[PDB]
Parts: sequence; C-alpha cells; structure tokens
Amino acid sequence: PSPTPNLEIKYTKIFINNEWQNSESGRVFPVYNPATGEQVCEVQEADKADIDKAVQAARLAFSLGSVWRRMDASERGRLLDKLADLVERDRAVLATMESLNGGKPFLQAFYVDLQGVIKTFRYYAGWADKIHGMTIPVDGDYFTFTRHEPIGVCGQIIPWNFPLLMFAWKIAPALCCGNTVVIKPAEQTPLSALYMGALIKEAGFPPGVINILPGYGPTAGAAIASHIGIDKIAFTGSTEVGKLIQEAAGRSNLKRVTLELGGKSPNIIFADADLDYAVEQAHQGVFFNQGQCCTAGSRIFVEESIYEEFVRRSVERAKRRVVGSPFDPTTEQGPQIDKKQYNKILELIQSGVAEGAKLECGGKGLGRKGFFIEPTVFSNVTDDMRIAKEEIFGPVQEILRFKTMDEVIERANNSDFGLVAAVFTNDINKALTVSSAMQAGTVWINCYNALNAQSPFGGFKMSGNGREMGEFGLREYSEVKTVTVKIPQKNS
Amino acid sequence: PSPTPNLEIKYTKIFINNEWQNSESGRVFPVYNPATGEQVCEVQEADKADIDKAVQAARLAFSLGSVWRRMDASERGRLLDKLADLVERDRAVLATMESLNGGKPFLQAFYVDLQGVIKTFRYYAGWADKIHGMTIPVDGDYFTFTRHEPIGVCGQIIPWNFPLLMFAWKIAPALCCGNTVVIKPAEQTPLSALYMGALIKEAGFPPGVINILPGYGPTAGAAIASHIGIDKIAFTGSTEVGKLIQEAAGRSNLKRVTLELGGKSPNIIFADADLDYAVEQAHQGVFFNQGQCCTAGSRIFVEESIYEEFVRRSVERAKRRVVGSPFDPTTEQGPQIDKKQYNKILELIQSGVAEGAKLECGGKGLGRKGFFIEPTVFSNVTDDMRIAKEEIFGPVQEILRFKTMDEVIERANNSDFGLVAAVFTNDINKALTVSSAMQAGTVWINCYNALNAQSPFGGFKMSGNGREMGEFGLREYSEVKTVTVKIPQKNS
Amino acid sequence: PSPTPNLEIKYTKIFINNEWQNSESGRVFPVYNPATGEQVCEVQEADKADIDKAVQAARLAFSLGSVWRRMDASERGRLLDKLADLVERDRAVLATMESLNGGKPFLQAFYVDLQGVIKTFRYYAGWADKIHGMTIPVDGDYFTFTRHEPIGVCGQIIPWNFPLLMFAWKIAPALCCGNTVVIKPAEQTPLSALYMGALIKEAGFPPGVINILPGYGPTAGAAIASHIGIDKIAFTGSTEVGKLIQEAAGRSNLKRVTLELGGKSPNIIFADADLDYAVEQAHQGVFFNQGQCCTAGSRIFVEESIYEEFVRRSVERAKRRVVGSPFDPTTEQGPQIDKKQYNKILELIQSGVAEGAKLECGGKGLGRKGFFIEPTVFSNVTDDMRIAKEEIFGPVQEILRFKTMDEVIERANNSDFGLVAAVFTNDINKALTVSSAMQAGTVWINCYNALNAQSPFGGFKMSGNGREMGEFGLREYSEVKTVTVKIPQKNS
Amino acid sequence: PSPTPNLEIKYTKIFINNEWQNSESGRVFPVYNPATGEQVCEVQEADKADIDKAVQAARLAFSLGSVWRRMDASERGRLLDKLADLVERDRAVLATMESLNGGKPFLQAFYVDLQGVIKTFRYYAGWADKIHGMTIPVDGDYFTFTRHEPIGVCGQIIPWNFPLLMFAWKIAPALCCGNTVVIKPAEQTPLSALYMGALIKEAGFPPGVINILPGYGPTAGAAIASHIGIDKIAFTGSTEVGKLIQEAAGRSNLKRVTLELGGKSPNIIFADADLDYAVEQAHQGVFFNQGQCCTAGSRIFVEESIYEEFVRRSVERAKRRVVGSPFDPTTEQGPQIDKKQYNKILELIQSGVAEGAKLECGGKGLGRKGFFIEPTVFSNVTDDMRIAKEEIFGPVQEILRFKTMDEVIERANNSDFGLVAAVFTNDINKALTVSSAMQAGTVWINCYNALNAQSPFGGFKMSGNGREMGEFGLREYSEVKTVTVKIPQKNS
Ligand SMILES: CS(=O)(=O)c1ccc(-c2nn(-c3ccc(C#N)cc3)cc2C(=O)Nc2cccc(F)c2)cc1
Ligand SMILES: CS(=O)(=O)c1ccc(-c2nn(-c3ccc(C#N)cc3)cc2C(=O)Nc2cccc(F)c2)cc1
Repeated sequence: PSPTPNLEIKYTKIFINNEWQNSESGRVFPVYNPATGEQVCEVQEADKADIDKAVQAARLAFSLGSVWRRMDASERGRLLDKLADLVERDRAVLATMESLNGGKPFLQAFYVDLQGVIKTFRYYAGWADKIHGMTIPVDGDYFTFTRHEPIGVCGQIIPWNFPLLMFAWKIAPALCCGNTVVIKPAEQTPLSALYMGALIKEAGFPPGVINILPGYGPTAGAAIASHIGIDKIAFTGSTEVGKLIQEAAGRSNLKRVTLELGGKSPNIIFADADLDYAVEQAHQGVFFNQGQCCTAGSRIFVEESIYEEFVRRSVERAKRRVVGSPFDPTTEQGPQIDKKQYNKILELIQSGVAEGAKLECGGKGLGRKGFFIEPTVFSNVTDDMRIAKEEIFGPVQEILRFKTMDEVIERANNSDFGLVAAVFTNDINKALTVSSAMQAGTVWINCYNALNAQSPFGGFKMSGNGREMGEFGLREYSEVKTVTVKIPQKNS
Repeated sequence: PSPTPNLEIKYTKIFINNEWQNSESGRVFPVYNPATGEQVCEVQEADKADIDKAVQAARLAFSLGSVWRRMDASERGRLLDKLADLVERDRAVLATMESLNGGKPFLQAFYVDLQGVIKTFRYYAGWADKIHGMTIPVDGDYFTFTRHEPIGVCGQIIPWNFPLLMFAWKIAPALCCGNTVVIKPAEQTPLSALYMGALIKEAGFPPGVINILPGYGPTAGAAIASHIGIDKIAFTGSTEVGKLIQEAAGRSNLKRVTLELGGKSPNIIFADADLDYAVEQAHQGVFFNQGQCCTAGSRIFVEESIYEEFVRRSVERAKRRVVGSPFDPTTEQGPQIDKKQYNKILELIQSGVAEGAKLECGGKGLGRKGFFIEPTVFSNVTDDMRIAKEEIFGPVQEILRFKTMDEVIERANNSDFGLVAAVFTNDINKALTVSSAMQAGTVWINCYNALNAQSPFGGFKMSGNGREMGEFGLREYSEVKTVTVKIPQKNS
Repeated sequence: PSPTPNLEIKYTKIFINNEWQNSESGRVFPVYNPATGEQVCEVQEADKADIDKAVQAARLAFSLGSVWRRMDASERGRLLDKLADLVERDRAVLATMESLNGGKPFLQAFYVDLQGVIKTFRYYAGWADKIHGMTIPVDGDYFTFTRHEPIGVCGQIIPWNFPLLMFAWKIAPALCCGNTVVIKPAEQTPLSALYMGALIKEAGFPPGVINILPGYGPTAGAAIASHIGIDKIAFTGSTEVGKLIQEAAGRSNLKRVTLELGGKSPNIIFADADLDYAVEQAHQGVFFNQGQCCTAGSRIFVEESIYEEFVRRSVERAKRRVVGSPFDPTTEQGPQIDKKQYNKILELIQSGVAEGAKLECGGKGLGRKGFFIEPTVFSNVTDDMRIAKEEIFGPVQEILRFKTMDEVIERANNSDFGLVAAVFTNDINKALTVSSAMQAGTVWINCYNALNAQSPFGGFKMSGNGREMGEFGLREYSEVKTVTVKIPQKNS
Repeated sequence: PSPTPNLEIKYTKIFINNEWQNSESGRVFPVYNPATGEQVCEVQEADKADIDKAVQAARLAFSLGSVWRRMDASERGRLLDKLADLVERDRAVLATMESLNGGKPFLQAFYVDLQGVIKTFRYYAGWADKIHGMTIPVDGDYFTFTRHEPIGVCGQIIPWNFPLLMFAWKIAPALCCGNTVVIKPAEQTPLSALYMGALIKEAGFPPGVINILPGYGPTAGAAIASHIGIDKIAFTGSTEVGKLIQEAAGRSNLKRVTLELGGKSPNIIFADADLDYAVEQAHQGVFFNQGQCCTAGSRIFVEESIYEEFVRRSVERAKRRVVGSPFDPTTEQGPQIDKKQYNKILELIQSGVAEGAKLECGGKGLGRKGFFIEPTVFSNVTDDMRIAKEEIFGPVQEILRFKTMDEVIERANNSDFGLVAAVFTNDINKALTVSSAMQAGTVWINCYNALNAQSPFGGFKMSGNGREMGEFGLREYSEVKTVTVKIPQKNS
C-alpha cells in the first residue's frame, strides 16, 4: 500500500451538532508538516465561546427522551461497528493524514495506528449491550439491584503523539456507555480527528452526541476543564498539565477525572534472555514512534555479564536505523512533532554529555528542514543523572547496568512514574518475581508495546488515574445507581 | 441493654505503629458532650509532624515482603473477622461511647450503628480472598492477565454524623484489599475511633497497618491531603471541603480520590401508598440521627390528593417525638453535635419563617443544657426557598406538594447534589419510571435509608465520586496491573 | 416486504468440510409445505456413516495448530458478524424458506425469527474476545489463574418450531467459544439450516468448523448422541427425547449435556392488571407461531373477579384471529407442522370436551389441505384435566380461575415443567411475590414472549439443563482449566 | 498434637431432620480399621425407605417461607463459619477418627484433611451473601435481571479416600447457595461424616437442611440417583459408577449431574529443574494418602538427560518411606482402605512385572497387620501397558521416559481420563506451552497436589462434568432465573 497522492484536506471547521461551524471569533490556526515545516492548512480555532456551544449540544443530545438516550444498547454498538467500517474503507486516507500531520511513517500509521483504531471501535461495539449490573442479596426483606448509567457530557482532551489512536481510545468507551462527547484534539495534529467528524455524521450518530473542537490548551482545553455543565473529563497526558486538570476539576463542579500521564518506564534485561531478541525489542521499545510514547522505555537495565555485548549491538542497531521521509516505505523513524519538542530533546541530550554518560552514537539533529534527530545511545547511565529521571520524548536510548535481581527491582521502582515496565528472562521464577514486584500498570514479559483492545492500560503512582482499554476502561464512563425495593416475602 | 455505668475514656493518645503517642508539639484539644456541654476529656492533637510519622509507619507496614504484604489474603479476612468479634464483645461500651460523644440515643447506637459496624467487618472479611483479576483472550501470541493489588497508604477523613459507622465503612474495604490506613476521625467525636485502635492491636493487626490520628480538619486533614507519601485520600464530609481535597490531590500527589458529600435528597410520596407507613418512614428519613445525615430526606413531595392529610399525621407524630437525654431509654432524638451547627440549623429555620414557608410546629429549642432543637415541621414550601435548597443537618421536615409524576421528577433532579432519592407507591409503572428517572446513586421504593454492607453507595453529581459498600466499594482500594507474556503458539 | 416469488431450493445436500456431499447410502427424504401438503424437494439423508465423516472433520478442525484454534478470538467474532451480514442480505429468502417449510406467516418470519437470527449472531460476535478467566488469591506462595478453553466438537439437535432461530441460538455460542459444530436439523424443516451452510462457506469459516447433517432422529440424531468422539451434546425438543439424550451420554463417553425441553408454562392475570392489554398479550402467548412454542402460556390463570369477561374478550379475539396462507400478509396463523402434530392436537381437544370443559369456540380442523386448526378456547379447566396437564403444541387457549395469590402460586408451581412464567398486575408487591416464588427459568411481568439475545432463558425442572443466550449461554461451551504456579515470595 | 486416647464412636445412627434414627429395616453394617482389620463399630444401614424419609425432610426445609429460605444469606454464612469453629475445636477428635477409619497417618489427617475442612467452611462462609445476579440492558421497553437461586434438594455421594475433606467440599458450596442436602458417606468410612451431624445440630442449622445417610452404593447410593424428588446429584467416585449415575438421572427426572471421576494424570519433569525438589514432589504425587487419590500422579515422564538419575533418588526415597501404624508419629504411609482395593492393585502390580516392565522395589506387602502394600517403584514402562492406563489407587510409582516436549504432550493427552497434570521446569516458554497444551482441568508448575479452597477443581473429557471448590463451584449449586418487566420507556 501507498500514501494517497496529493490528498485534499476537506474538513477544517468545528464539529458541533453534526454541522461544520466557523469559530465565533473567526480566527484560525495553521497545521504544519513536521518533516518539512510547510504549512499544511488552517483550522478553525475554538475558544470558550465554541466550547459552551458544544456542551449545550451534548447536553441536549443526552436529555431524557433523546434519540441517543432512548437508543437500544445494541444499536449504540451497531453505530460503533458502522464507524469502524468507514475507518477501514478510508484506512489509506487517514493513515496519510497521520503521516502528513504527525510525522509518523506511513506504513506504521497504516498497520499499527489504523489497525488499533479499527480494532478499538470493533471491541467496544461488542461491549455496548453487555454492560451488566447486579442483583445483590441484602439483609432483610429487600430486593437490591444495580444499574450502570451514562454519566453525561464527557469532555475529553487528547495529545499529539498518537492523534487518531488516542481519539479512538477516548470516544469508543464513552459512546459504548451512552455518554455524549466534547473532545479537543491536540492543536498540532487535529486533522485526523476532524475527518472522524465526517465519518461520524456518515455513520448516523444522532446530532450533538460527538462534538469535536480543535484549539489550544489554555483556551479550549481550560474551557472544558472548568465547565460547570461537564460531568467527566478525560485527559492525556502530560503529568505536569494533568495536575491542573485535576485542579480545575475540583474547583469547578467536581468532575470525575481520568488521567493517562507520562512515565520513565524501565526495561530489565537479564543475562539469560534471547539476546538477539532483547536488543531488537529494547530498541523498538525506545525508538518506536520517534520515541514519542508514554510507554518508553528510556531506562534499560542490563545485567553486567551481558552489558558490554548488549551495548555493542544496540549501537549497531541504532546506527543502521533508517531516518527519512515518512512517505518512504524504507523509513523507520520520522521527525519530532515541533521545534519545542526538538529543542527540549537536544537540551536533554546535552545534559547527559555534560554529566558523564558515554554518547555511543548520534547526539544532534539531522538535516536542516523539519525536526529530525539522530538515533542516539547513551552508555554508562546512572540513576542520579539528569537523563535518568526526566522523560525524553525522543530517539534517545539509555542503557544502565546492574547486579542482583533485588537491586534492579528497587531501582526500577525508585521513580514517581509507574506506567509501564518490561522484563526479559527465560526463568519463570525471575519473570513472575519481578512482574509482581513492579509498581507499574502494565508489565510485559519478553515483549514490549504489546498493546491490544482487550487489555486495560494505565499507570501507577503519578502516571495516571484510572485505566483505559479492556472492560476496566468501561468503568470510567459509567455511574452505578443502586435501587432497593421493600419486599413482602424475601425468599432465596 | 443498658449504657455502661461510670465508663472512663481509657484511650486519648495517638495510634501510630500499634502504640500510643503524644503530640510532637504537646498540644491537646477537648471533646464535649453535646447533650450537656460538659467537657468529656482531652485528646492529643496531631498535625503535620505527627501525620508524617503515621505515613512512615504505614509505608513500612506496606513495604514489599512485609508481614501485611506476604500474609495470606484469607487471614486478612480472619483478622477482620476477629475485629468484628471484639466489637461484638465490647458492644455496650461502644454504643455508650457513641452516645456520650455523638449525642445519639444509646439503644439506637446499640441496635443501628453497631449492628452495621459489626456487619460491615464480617462482610468484608469474606471478600479478602475473593478479590479476582482476569485472564484476557487477546490478539497475537500473548497471554495477558491482571492482578488486583492494593494501592498503598490510604488517608481517610470521616465526619461526626456516624463516628463509628464511618470508621468501619472506611477501614474495612481498605484493609480487605491489603492497604495501610492513615485515618483521621472528626474533632467533635474521636473517641469511638480511639477505642478501635485498642481492638485493632488486640485483634493482631501488624503495627503500622492502621494509624488513627485525632486532630483538626484544617490542621491534620490538610496534612493528609497534601502529603506526597499518601497514595489515596478518601473523604466524607461537606461538599466545600471535598473540593479542596480534590484540589489538594492535584496540586501535589495526583492521588486517587473518593469523596462523599452533602445530600438534600428528595422523598416522593404518592397517593396510592400506605399513609401510615409512608408518614413514619419519611419522618424517620428526616429526624434519624438528629437530622444529621448525608442521606436525609430534605424535600418531601406529597401528591395533591393527600398533602393536607400527610401534614396532619406528620405534625401530629412530630409533636410526640421525645427529645431528651440520649441515655433515657424512651429518648429518640438527641442533641445537635455542637454550637456552630446548632446556630446554623436555626439561622435557616429563621429563613423559612422569613420566606413564604408556613411553620406548623416547633422551631425554637428547649433551653435544656446542651444543643437540643425542637422537632420542626414546615409546609407549603416552594422550590426556590432558601430552606428547600440548603442542606440542613437538623431535625426539620419540609413537605411540598406535586401534581403529576413528570413534574415531581423534574423538581427532584433540579439540584447539584444527587446522593439519594426515595419513592413510595404501589404502582409498578410509577415506581419504575421514577426510580430510573432519578439522578441519585441510591433509590428506595417503599423504604428509606435501608442500607447494608452489601450493595454500593453512592451517589451522583456533586455529592461524591465513586461508591463505598458492596463489591464496588472494593474497586476504590484496589489497583489493576496488567501482565502480558509473549507465548510461542496461543491455541484454544 | 414480499416473499421471494418462485423460490429455488438450491442447497439440499449434506454440508461437511465446507463441501456438499451425497449420502453414503444414497438415500433422500422429502420436505413438505405444511399449508398445502405438497412436496417441496428432496434432501440427502444423513445416517451413522455421514455422522462419522462429520465428526472427524470437526475433530480435525479442532486440532492444535489448526486455523480455527490459532485464530484470534476477535476474528471468531468477525466471522460471526460477517455471517450476520449475509443473513440480513438474504433475509427475504430465508424468511421465504422458513415460511414455506414451517408454515409460519411470512411477515412474522421476516420481522421476528429473522430479526432474532441477526441479533443473535451480532450479540455473540461481541462475546468472542470477552470471555475472561480469573486470577485467584490463594493461600501459600502460589499464582493461580484460569483459562476458558473450548470443549471441542459439539453435536447439536434442533427442533422444527423455530428452525432458523434455533439454528442460530445453538451455533452462535458454540462458535463464539471456539468449538467445532456437528448440527442436525429436524427432518421436517432442514432447508433454512442448509442455506446457512452456504452463507458459512461464503463468510469464510474454516472447513470442518460447522457441519450440517439433515436426517431423522433414530438415525442421525441417535448417532450423534452416542458418538464416542463427540465431547458435548445440545438437544432441544421433547422432554421424552431429552431423557434419552442424557441417558445415551452416560452410556457413551459422559459427554456434557444441554437440554431445552419446554413445558406447561403458566400465565397469571390479576384483576389489578390492564385487562385489554392482558387479553391481547395472553392470546399472543398461546397462539404465536401456531401455538408451537415451548414457552406457550398453555394454562392461563385469571382472577375470579375478572374471569367471565376475560374469557369473553378472549373468545372474541380468537373468533376474529385470521387463519390463512402463510404468504398472505393478512394471515396471523399458519398451519401446524405435520399430520402427527395435527392429530395430537385434535385428540387433546376431544379430551377437553370429554373431561367437561366449556369449548367456547373453534375446536376442529379447518379445510382439506394442509394442517390448519381453528383458534380454540376452553374454560373451567380444572387442574386434573388432561389438557391442563399435557403440553399442547397447538392453537388451544385454556383459561382457569383462582381466588388467592397464594393459591395460584401453589397451583402454577404444581408441575414437573418449569420453563416459563408470566404475571400481569399493576401492584409491585404482587409482582415481586409471584415472580420470586415460582419455579420457572424466565418470569415475564406485564408482558410475554419478550426474548432477547442478551437475556438467558432456560428450564428449571424437567424443562432443561442449563441456559442459552446471554452471558450464561457461553459457560455451557467452555472448559475451565486451572493453572497454579509455585512462586518464590508472593506479595499480595 | 496427640491422638485422642480412648475415643468412643458416640454417633452411629442415621441423621435425618437433626435427629438420630435407626434403619427402617434394623439392619446394620460394620466398619473396620484397615490398619488392624478389627471391626470398630456398627452403623445403621440406610436404604430407599430411609432415603425417601430424608428427601421429605430435605424438601420441607426447602419449602417456600421456611426458616432456611427466609433466612438472610449472610446468616447462612455465619452458620458455615460456626461449623468451622466447632470443627477446629473438635479438631483432634475428628483427626484420630479419620486415621482410625480411613487409615491415614494421624498428623497428616490433622494438618491436611482438617486444615482443608476448616478453610473450606470459612471460604464458603464469605460467598453466601456475595452470590450476585445481573441486570441486562436488553432491546426494547424492558428491564431484565436475573436471580441466582438454590436448586433444591441435592444428593451427594462422597468416596472413602478423603471422607471428611470430600464431606466439606460437597456440603459447603451447596449450603452456601441455600440448598438442602441428602449426603451419603462411603460404606468404608462413614464415621467422621456422622460426627459432623452432631456439629451441625450444635451449630444451629434448621432441621432437615442436611441429612447424612450411611449405607452402600448399590442400595442407598442408587436410591439417591433414581429419586424423583432430588433436583440435582453430585457424585465423585469411579468413572464406571459415574456413567451409571447419569443414566439413572436421565431415566428419572432429568436431575442435574456433576461427577468427579478421576483418572491417569501425567507429570512431566524436565532436566532443568531442581532434582531434589522434582523427585520429592513426584514421590508425594502418587504416594500421598497411600496412593488413594484421583491425582495420582500415575504416569511420570522424565527427560532423557536425567532419567537414570531420577530413578536412583526415587528408589532411595521409596524404600526410605517409613510405613507403619497411623498413630505412630514417625509413620508416613498407612494401609489401603480394604482388601478388595488391596487385592486389585497387587493384581496390577503383577500386570507390570509380567507385562515387560521392570520393578525397582516393593511389590508385595508386610504381613497382615492390615492391608499394607510396601512402597513400590516401577521403571521402563511403556504407554500401552495395563499398568500405565488403569486404576492403580495404591502406592505405585510409574517412571516413564520422554525425549521431546512435542512428544510428551501427545503422550500425556492420549488418555480418556485427564483430570490433572503437572510440569516441572524453569523455562518460561516450556512451562507455558505444556500447561496450555494439556487436556486437564488443573495443571501445576513446579508443584503438585497444591489444592486450595479458592481455586476451582474439575475434570476434562471423561472424568468428568462440572467444577467444584472455587467461585465456579457455586455455579454448580445455583439455578438462574431471568425476570423481565415491561417498562414504559427505555432511556439508556
Ligand atoms: C451515609 S449517612 O452518614 O448519611 C447514613 C445514612 C443512613 C444510615 C442508616 N440509617 N438507618 C436507619 C435505621 C432505622 C431507622 C428507623 N426507624 C432509620 C434509619 C440505617 C442506616 C444504615 O446505614 N444501616 C446499616 C445497616 C447494615 C449495615 C450497614 F453498614 C449499615 C446510616 C448512615
Ligand atoms: C480430588 S482428590 O481426592 O484426588 C485430592 C487430591 C489432592 C489432595 C491434597 N493433597 N495434598 C497433599 C498434602 C501433602 C503432600 C505432601 N507431602 C501431598 C499432597 C493436599 C491436598 C489438598 O486438597 N489440600 C487442601 C489445602 C487447603 C485447602 C483445601 F481445600 C485443600 C486432596 C484430595
């Protein structure tokens, strides 16, 4: 498969009540190609004026007697299935948008990102009419049962590293439970989300059920975060910004909050692991999606006996990593998202050099246009170094060394982040000892980034609150109502 | 049974690491008898220095490979079953200690409060080894499972409405999941919790698993909220302080938060019901626990056919409600908790007379000695009156009128709270339409505040976040960890 | 919608390994139009020889490393969704087949049976990747989890009253869990099942996963019931044959057994109920699909206060019930399935007149061709009469009177059949009383025949073993394997 | 703990309605200690007349509105926890009378059989109030929920090799769900079950909730199977009788059947495991309880590299096992249950020495101090010997040899039995591939026989139907009833 030639950007307006609207201020903002820097198009810039309108529509679409509220639970699933069909039909167009907007390699956005989007919508389409309450045997002459209802208007804010995928992970479980959505995609990458508005209208969702508002964080985002008519907010996923999301939630109307924040995920490589397999898996664990994943990956602990051999082949693998244009089927790594990310990475690269880390390869930017960075590897990294803490959303792999399994566990847990961990060993005792001792929401054994629509995802400690994906992602978007009836009889 | 004669307050210290301690400052605050104003005793006053030492004890008792961690989950239940036995043994003392401290009648404290305290422990004693994760059939050659691990150190702040019940409702699920507890009772009523520390040590819980710290809210409670070493705060109290708890969690720790806030809960009485049963149940929905209940039936909606009849028996019975010492067996209504709330119950009962509301009996007090307030009935209330919109933690009963069911549904959900609602009818259709239409976490049909260890609670909107009790109460003290293992084949 | 004009019966051979085979004996058997008595086509007759080939085809398709065993669970759902897509395209053809071969009125086969067929496949298409095991916190240093694996080859026998719907109800849950199927439709109505064989091959199901063998009971059915290579049997039909299935299973290989055996389901009409609603619903619960429903409300208990006028309204409703050709849109009632059922109904109608029942209307066969019978009503049918005890599969309504809820509860339960119940009342206490105090797998309140893909349904006593549909239908097609790992330290 | 000195069998009569009765015939049957051959006491011999009397008692205690029905589910749990207390109190008495009757070493019966009994009662004491149904979101104006209700009278037939452990594993889940029980202990060892009848009436269970009917299989056991007043049967015994049980059930009233038939469980041991640990767990895998376990533990495969070192340390441990009297503390092996069981395994011991298999030790006995067969170790056994395929419930170890993981999985699955498996290895991929490829209900990794109260236990293939001893054990004793109510409007 190949990218769409030229490709027209048809959808650049605000999506409210299934109509394309201009911004109330008339303003727009540009969207760039991170591989070249060219301005790709311009998008309506939503502000508090537009956010209030979408909440108004989402509230009306959620009132009793509404088509969305009345709709059979199985029919909410059929709409999700219909949406997944339109995404598969336009799988090549949406993958091209993700490449042009996010700098992701095309074949990556086609076989990974778009695959996850389709499978997420298909998975949650099956959960619609299977969200069960319970009947409970309470003391006394009572009949007590439990109803799971939708909370209401759900404001959602998603980031730029996985634009379409995060868009799916946010709306699929929320619609599955019958909520209405007001979602703001990242200002850098709003194109794939706006195209989703066209498919949503094509699938037949009632008006106002899904309202997409592109705009900036301090404007549209802060309007959502403190809106008194919004009942639940879901944010992804900077740990710093997430502090204010949960700050404005409590100061406004006490929304229920879900967070999917960052992490400095460790990756333990015991000496008794498939060496050729571990070096490639730890490399893809760091360098996938230009290092722009919350599930990196940065801290790689390797046992000393195989440390110098692991470092050697990791450097060989990093040097041959093909960095180039996203539309090229040989490219493995695209550019970074923007200049601010590009600057912050090179700063963090220079901090490691100025602190005793061995720069084995790379170290600076690539080319003159866009935001390409060399695949770089820092050796002899210690726990106190600046690059040891501080997540680096870039292609920088950092290899540490360790003795004793008890030491690597204490160090890998010695962190305020607890999103993800990965251990590589062939001893079942070592694998289950570490995985049960890790303070992380997802722990992979002999793999990395093994994500799926069936397995829940989310971090420990300051890596987020609540879990997405799987059945446990449905618990974020429901509200338990208990009903107790006085019974004359009461029998078993 | 009979109140314990000449009972001394043996435990007035601070419970850290299964030991009694003084304030690091040496400060001390007094506890009062609201039926009399007498100073009961003096308790140590904890603060940031003492809270820090409680977190250190709780963090060590939660350490990997601790006694509390390696312990079989089944013995976690037998430890909680043992606590229930000690409470059952010392039942008369605790009901006495709750009567002298909280101002509740001894027999109600004996038959209601402690019956629920005992049941809550025995209930969660069985859940301890029945906390289940899941193995997920997932795409690709993988084997994915989850394990429900305890979050960690849990800070808990309970009010004075039910000093012992709220204490049990908090620590029972937390310890059942395997957490450590840094709990802070209310300033007015910290004694029943301090005796529990003795039973806790007597039962055999390892030192540090439960830390009881009496003190002031803005002094000790804020130290729990802002402590970077606490993984989760669970708060029950006023809605305004719950917003700060929400804000204090985002400003510092991003800890998981469970709030349980105010009420102002509707009580819909239909014409086809039993007036004799509905009058008394609605009367006990207001005046139970001296009107100091988050689930108090504030607004009563009576059908137009039977309203003036409803008020007649209501006011009639409300003149027979005995208000006396909480130790006389005939007494049903004790005193209000203290002077700040005593004056507040009256400033708003003045607002009722000041507005179009029509008083039908009481409204002043008794002189007496403590903080006793007359059983007051109001009538011909309108929806916009301040009193039909202010959470009154006092024995005042406001009785409205309604015509159609569609009107009473809109008038009931028109409030920012949403903890509780109740319907009284014999019609199957009216009982089910109204019960589903309400926006509350708990809906009763032909009963009121019939709670149990089973079934969750609750509830909606600005009244709380999450649910205690039932199975779902456990979900707020667990932590879901996903483990994915690469497998060579994957069959089935 | 209109029936397909002159319909080709294209698929009349045995379906094994996604191929069309002739009978090893070379025999064929005829299929008849129950409304005209004329022959429709000839079908290959499956015997013990053909059953043997199907078993080894289904056994081979279930072997480790096969396509069906290694396929993602989500893809087993994709194939089920595609199968539902192919049914909705050929919805008019299959409804024509079922109307032609079963005597059902066309519009009712199009809007009820075919709707349930589609909704069933869609519902179970979602369950595939959502069948979860559990992780259990057991005593000692262990890690215990559970997998739900498919049982293996499932033999299934379905009746003739809902040929297509029973076909979907049986193969959807079995395929959802990953089993292979050997299914034998009733000899009277094998055609729509054989057309499903073509859709299965078109949908892309691997060969041998589904095998359809049309034939007779003592030949095809008996060979399935006693096959040593078949792991589970699922029979739906008469209670008499249900005893032989559970017997042959014990004599062969102790294969698991599911039974749906029907019964004599009561319908209780209280004077508190909507009379005109209950008259119409209870008349639908007796006469639906020519009275050939296992859930038929054969015994209608009516309160004496409204007995004589409920009876009269029912007689008027029966006298205007339109009987005619299944292809005519005005027809509500078609013919019975064959001469054997036709005679059994006419003999039971004679027993009612003999034992002293008031034949209020109808009671004799209508016309010369086909197997049409007049709508029939009885009265004062005391519990000892034969029509009150024996299950009638015909358009015969039987009305009893009662005096007390406690009396009608005991009378309705006095039966070896406990499949389905129904109470009509507007009081919630009476609705809770009967529904909880009855021995029936499904209790409908103020409705009848409200079947879903989401609700279980099954027998209590001699009316079946286990359930189908809902979540609980899946547990009858899954083996639970427990895996326990000795782990080093174990930290709960 | 020492065995009770001169214990007298106080309880010798049949237990019906919490009363001791004699047999309706007056016939009695003698019970023997197989470690002395001397007759110990005489027990009333139950038969059809006594079985009919117990069913009528069991049916009345289950009738609607009874004490057992109306009783709160949580108090059903308190009654179970009370039984566990009395068992731990009379722990010594129940221990010695299990060694006197069953013939097991006293400290084994004290620290194994009794530990399992107390944990089983206390594990199911918590499940009683936590059996939940579910509310279903179905299509249309309906509200659908399910209730998990007890089936009714349940007949149980435990074997002789774990009289008290099987007694708890049977009645605890049944009573947990609210059933009534008619249980028949083994004719070889009925005494400890009879004492439990005293502890039952001591604990306070209503009369008739549990009835103990000591007798013979072909006499009283068959009266349970063929009784039309019993809604469900649970066997546990030999595969041959279990086939007859499902025939007697299908021939009568279609009662639900769950069997625990046991068989030839394999045990794989790879060369990368600790030999000290592997040979010891393999010894106790087939030598525990004098080899009279369903698991067993029979076919022990060993990799080539360590086979002739495995047998060296095995025959060391075999001739080191101190056989003797059950009361001697230094005794590890006891006597077989009786002479016919003693006679069949010697008939099979010669069916290896004569079938070409090599013997390593034992193979005779030690006199006639009882029915003692000395620790015997085989070697060089092939798969199609009568020894490696049949019912050797004695202390016979069968050490096989295998080469490839693929080969031993075929050779281990090649069995009509397959109740349990076990694999010893440190390789993560080996332990995962083998454990998933096994056709067994329980498979252990680096352990054996590690049964716990929390984990379900059952059999695959022909040993056979149903699961017990977990959450899923509850499913076996509950009936699912669906309740659907027509509501005025959806709103979902
Ligand atoms: C959240 S709350 O602080 O607002 C509150 C509200 C109501 C009650 C309450 N109230 N009553 C009550 C009793 C009698 C009458 C009368 N006449 C009126 C009310 C009973 C309860 C109650 O929870 N029981 C209970 C029972 C079993 C287990 C358990 F854990 C708790 C307690 C606290
Ligand atoms: C179904 S069965 O009749 O085939 C059978 C099989 C194994 C055992 C068994 N065996 N052992 C065992 C003990 C020691 C040694 C040694 N050395 C070897 C095996 C322990 C058990 C056992 O169930 N424990 C248990 C523990 C806690 C709770 C509970 F509910 C059950 C019992 C019956």
